[PDB]
Amino acid sequence: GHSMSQSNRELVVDFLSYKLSQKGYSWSQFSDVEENRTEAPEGTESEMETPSAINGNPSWHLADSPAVNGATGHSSSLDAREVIPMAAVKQALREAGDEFELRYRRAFSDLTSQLHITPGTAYQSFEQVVNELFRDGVNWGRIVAFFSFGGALCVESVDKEMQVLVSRIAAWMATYLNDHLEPWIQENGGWDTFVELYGNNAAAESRKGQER
Repeated sequence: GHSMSQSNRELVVDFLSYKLSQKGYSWSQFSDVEENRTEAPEGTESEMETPSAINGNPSWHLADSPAVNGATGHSSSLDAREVIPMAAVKQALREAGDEFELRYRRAFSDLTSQLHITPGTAYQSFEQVVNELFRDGVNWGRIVAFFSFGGALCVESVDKEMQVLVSRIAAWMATYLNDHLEPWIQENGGWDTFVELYGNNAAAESRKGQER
């Protein structure tokens, strides 16, 4: 975030436009300008608190090594799950979204037992999808699933030729996320921590996120 960029109002839309850009795009190229908006300013939220204490990514998943290779080149970091661009608002969402995207390809995932594409595509649908993410407020597990519960489904409707779910969900999510979910995530450490704890298990893995 910078001041009026809205990393949350840009992340939610990025996950949707990304899941569709895979092979189901329809609105992401049509116009891509559903009112950028620009509500009142906010605090700042530059990085977090310790910008000088976030270096040395984990091995990959199951850290089980003497910790000694020769860190001195991007070739040692590769393009695997160990990159540090800045915030990873796309890299982290791409990893969690790719796993649910290929799994939701079945068109019969938990999305149908958690939504079933109710006839109330209006606020009735957005109210249900958001209510499930709001059940815990900002759970690092629910936030990740919600992105696919409202963004992976949008891929199915776009293929059926409707634009009523992707346009409602993308317009509703970007509205609710900006409504009062923007500061709530940056304050409760929503996706921001989800990438740190899941992108730094060797550091602590949600073990020292309440001591410093």
